[PDB]
Amino acid sequence: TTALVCDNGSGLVKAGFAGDDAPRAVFPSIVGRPRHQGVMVGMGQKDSYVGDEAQSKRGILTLKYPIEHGIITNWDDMEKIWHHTFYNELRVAPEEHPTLLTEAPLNPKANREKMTQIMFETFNVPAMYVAIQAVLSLYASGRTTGIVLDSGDGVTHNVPIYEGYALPHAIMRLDLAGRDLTDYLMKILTERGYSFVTTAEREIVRDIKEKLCYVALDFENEMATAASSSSLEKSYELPDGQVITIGNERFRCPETLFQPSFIGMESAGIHETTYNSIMKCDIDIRKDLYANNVMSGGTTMYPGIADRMQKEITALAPSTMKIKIIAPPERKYSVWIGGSILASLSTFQQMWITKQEYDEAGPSIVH
Amino acid sequence: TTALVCDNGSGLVKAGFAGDDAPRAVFPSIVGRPRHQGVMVGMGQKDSYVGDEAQSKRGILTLKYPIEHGIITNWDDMEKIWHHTFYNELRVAPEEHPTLLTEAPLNPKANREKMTQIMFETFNVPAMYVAIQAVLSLYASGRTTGIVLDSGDGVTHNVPIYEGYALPHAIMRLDLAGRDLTDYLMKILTERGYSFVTTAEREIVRDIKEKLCYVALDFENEMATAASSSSLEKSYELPDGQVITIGNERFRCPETLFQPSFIGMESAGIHETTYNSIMKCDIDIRKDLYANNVMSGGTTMYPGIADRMQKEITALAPSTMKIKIIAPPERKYSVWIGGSILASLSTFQQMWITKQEYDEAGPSIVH
Ligand SMILES: Nc1ncnc2c1ncn2[C@@H]1O[C@H](COP(=O)(O)OP(=O)(O)O)[C@@H](O)[C@H]1O
Ligand SMILES: Nc1ncnc2c1ncn2[C@@H]1O[C@H](COP(=O)(O)OP(=O)(O)O)[C@@H](O)[C@H]1O
Ligand SMILES: [Mg+2]
Ligand SMILES: [Mg+2]
Repeated sequence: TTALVCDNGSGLVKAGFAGDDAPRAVFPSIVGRPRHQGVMVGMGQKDSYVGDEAQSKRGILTLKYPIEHGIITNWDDMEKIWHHTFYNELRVAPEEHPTLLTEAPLNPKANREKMTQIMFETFNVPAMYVAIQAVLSLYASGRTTGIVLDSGDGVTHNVPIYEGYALPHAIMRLDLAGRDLTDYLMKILTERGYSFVTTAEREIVRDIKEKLCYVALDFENEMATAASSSSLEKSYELPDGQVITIGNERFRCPETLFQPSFIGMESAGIHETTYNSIMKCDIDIRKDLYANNVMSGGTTMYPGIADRMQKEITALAPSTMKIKIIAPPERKYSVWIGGSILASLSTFQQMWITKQEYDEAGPSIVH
Repeated sequence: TTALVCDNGSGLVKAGFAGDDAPRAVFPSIVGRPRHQGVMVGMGQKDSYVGDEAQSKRGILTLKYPIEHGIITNWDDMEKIWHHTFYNELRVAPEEHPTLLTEAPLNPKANREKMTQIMFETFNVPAMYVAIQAVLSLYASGRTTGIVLDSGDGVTHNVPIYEGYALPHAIMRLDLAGRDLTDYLMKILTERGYSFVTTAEREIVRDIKEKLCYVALDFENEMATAASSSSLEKSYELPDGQVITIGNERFRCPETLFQPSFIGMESAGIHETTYNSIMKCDIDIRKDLYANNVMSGGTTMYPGIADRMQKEITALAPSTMKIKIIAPPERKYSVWIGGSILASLSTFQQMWITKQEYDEAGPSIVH
């Protein structure tokens, strides 16, 4: 039989059967209602378009992201996410395969029960396991020690794990990135005349957040060469034909990740949450959290990541401490390659959630 | 029995049975009373002459177009238009056929109501639907996206539709074309000494507006070769036997369509109403409003369009944006071939206004 690794990604939900190297389906999670008068006869339309189709029919719909600060807004849209994914993307019956689901490292209750229960009664899954996204990135990297940085649009997390136990008193949740980085980029993109106010227009901002934005080596010195008239500015092209040229704001927006003063929020940067979680761990283990710092999520692919984070930590940490930050190719699919490695392993398969146990004990013993 | 497609044109009402060729009866809406005393007695002639006998017996009558600025002058003449077409052209019973009527995109309330209500109570049709004249040209052209140009004597319109929704905030109505081009032609025909002024006499001007006039490619450069002593004159023959030679004024009159300062009205050319409506639409859709510009109506049958319109848009439009214009053969009957395609389709017959529903709720829910 076949098993399915399905990641409830922040962006960028990822789905694909076990092995060999990639998700079969990746999509930007948006659901979109029709916001204008439909005058055509027929009409040949869907009641609501999900992604990909909601990313090829922008501006005639009203985009609704179904996950907001790590909570899924309603299961009415969520069941349609699931159904769409299984039937017209993966092309599989849920009863066919035991599944693998992902969750958040720090989340409220009740969100793992309600998921497990609704998916068991609605889609009639035969067995299930639900993993937090951070744990899976250890399997992908081949590590069993380290602080895990799982960063997606828009909840990041900072989890310390040591061979092979979790440190409860050192776990930090930042709501700092990344949809708020999108929202900030749109707010400092107003300075260059072309505005992108609406929900639909925000997706275009995300494409300029991917490609053109970059993290610097040091803020003060990038501000210095920005003052120079020699152009380091980059020209983006807009679907109507227009060319938008951004320069200084290009490195100002991502710098927010190490300087939350741009949002003005009271929370501290990835720099300091790394230090403050390490300096709340036991003395012996602090040695091996340094050099096993493991990054993940699509948002960590910027040029100055990890060597900004490195240079800043090496300055605050004691003299001659060995610090190297683990940055593998294609981090956006790291989590999925984790799940892929995990569910194939012998043998405590007999620690999963299964229909027979669910029949007697329901959605209890899930945390 | 079989549905009847009758389009309440701007000009130029068109009427014809369900498909597939062209309307059975077309006439330019004129009613005309006899303006001189009767002396032969009896006398075998009507109280007011309808077409086509009112276009042969010109000069003994006072011609009155009943559709003025898109408003119908009174239902006394309108009911007579209807009665004359159904009885004395088509030879059809209104009680027998579900009918299909058209109206304008932006026009005053309650002129679609009062029309629908009078046609149900006077002619006792069994079912009816009222379509805006522009939407039907999409079905005829075989597309479902684009800005629709329905241009007739005396009201043109600019409606943007995107697969298959309509933008309420982007609809532009010009009262500029075509009867004011007729009036301008009549004022510059005085320039060659022919004093043409009367209501009847205006019709002959309309025929010279069709055949002899031509749209240029660049005004200043068409004026340049006009400035050479060599002829630009074309010779028209007039019913009394006279030969009229127009040349210079020949390209001056149609140019009014892109140069409305010739009339002196504050409104801007089809060029600029296209651009200003497209750049009032949301960013993503703007790409496909370009290159799916769809022309229609008899007044667009000048050979110098669409490449005047093309060259003008290409001058204002951003670089690298493709511009193509959808312009079929026989554009005057585009709308009618639309109506034929529409009313023949299943299953939207149960979205028509039917006699039972009209009896139940009167002239409500028409829009
Ligand atoms: N090259 C890139 N540079 C910066 N951000 C990127 C890049 N590619 C993708 N992203 C970001 O990755 C985000 C998706 O995060 P995701 O990987 O889904 O997080 P997670 O798996 O933890 O939920 C997107 O919202 C997008 O902005
Ligand atoms: N070859 C032509 N060149 C220019 N004008 C034309 C030509 N053929 C017809 N027309 C014009 O078309 C007008 C009718 O427009 P029409 O298409 O009937 O308006 P509508 O679309 O709103 O019903 C007439 O008044 C006539 O002057
Ligand atoms: Mg994550
Ligand atoms: Mg028309």
